[PDB]
Amino acid sequence: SMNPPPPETSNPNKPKRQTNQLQYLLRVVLKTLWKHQFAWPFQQPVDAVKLNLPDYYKIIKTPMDMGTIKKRLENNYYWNAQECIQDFNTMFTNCYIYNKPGDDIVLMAEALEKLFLQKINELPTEE
Ligand SMILES: O=C1CN(C(=O)c2cncc(-c3ccccc3)c2)c2ccccc2N1
Ligand code: NA
Repeated sequence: SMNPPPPETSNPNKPKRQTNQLQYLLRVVLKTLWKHQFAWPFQQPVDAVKLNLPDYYKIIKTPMDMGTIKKRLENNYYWNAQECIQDFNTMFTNCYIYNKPGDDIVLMAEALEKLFLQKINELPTEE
């Protein structure tokens, strides 16, 4: 069994910026989700070998996880906040697509997503 290479977290080719919104995404949004009791399954790429999920990467072709997002934010990978918001949403969507409603992992994603929406609602206007 084999995992795919993880999503990139640096690309010197890719233009990048710091914005007030990106700083909020790290200091408030990622911080908040990372420390939550339900964060752990989402803190690194899904390890389909260890978890014995050989179909995971046959189903999920756009993987994303908070370990990747954390590294992207700490490296200033992004140009804008919407790229990073999209990453979070990809992560949640992957969980909902792969798993059944009401599975514990889905409950975990839902709790994290509730907090994500709460924080995103007060994203600052750009400086
Ligand atoms: O989307 C996924 C990927 N996944 C995990 O990432 C994962 C990794 N660590 C822990 C959990 C987890 C935590 C509590 C309850 C059930 C699963 C899940 C997982 C593992 C096993 C069975 C189903 C899934 N579904
Ligand atoms: Na599903």
